[PDB]
Amino acid sequence: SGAIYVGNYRVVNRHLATHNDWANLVWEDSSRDLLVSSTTAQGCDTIARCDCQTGVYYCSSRRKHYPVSFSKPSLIFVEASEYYPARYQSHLMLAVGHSEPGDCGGILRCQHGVVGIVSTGGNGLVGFADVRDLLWLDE
Ligand SMILES: CSc1cscc1CC(=O)N1CCC[C@H](C(N)=O)C1
Ligand SMILES: [Zn+2]
Repeated sequence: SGAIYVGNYRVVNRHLATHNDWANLVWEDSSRDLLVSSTTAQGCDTIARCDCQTGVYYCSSRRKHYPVSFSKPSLIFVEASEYYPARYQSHLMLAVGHSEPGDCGGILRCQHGVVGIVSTGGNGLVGFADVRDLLWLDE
């Protein structure tokens, strides 16, 4: 679990969104596993606006932060689930690192701010849904 709180927005994995998130829906994209809902309170997370390929992510299955080198956001295959059929997920960045299903929502950050959130994983790899291209989160 986990979310990014920037201004009057809350960004979560689309497959983990609540009834409240869907009733206060701003934007969602199944191909990216992202959903953004409105909030009444203000958020203060800085979103990175960069092309960084190194950072640190939170891993709740280990209660630890891990430094990682990660790929550029791209289309990558992902297998089925009670959530999605086998398909390609866009805007996905991969790193060598530990992750389990409950790890989705953990934030990935570089020196510039929030890069994205844990969204996929398996076989010693972890995947992050990029948020750096969503320029409207700041306006
Ligand atoms: C960090 S997720 C994870 C680690 S080991 C097994 C997993 C599961 C995983 O990758 N899923 C299942 C939940 C929906 C995800 C998606 N974004 O399509 C795909
Ligand atoms: Zn950066």
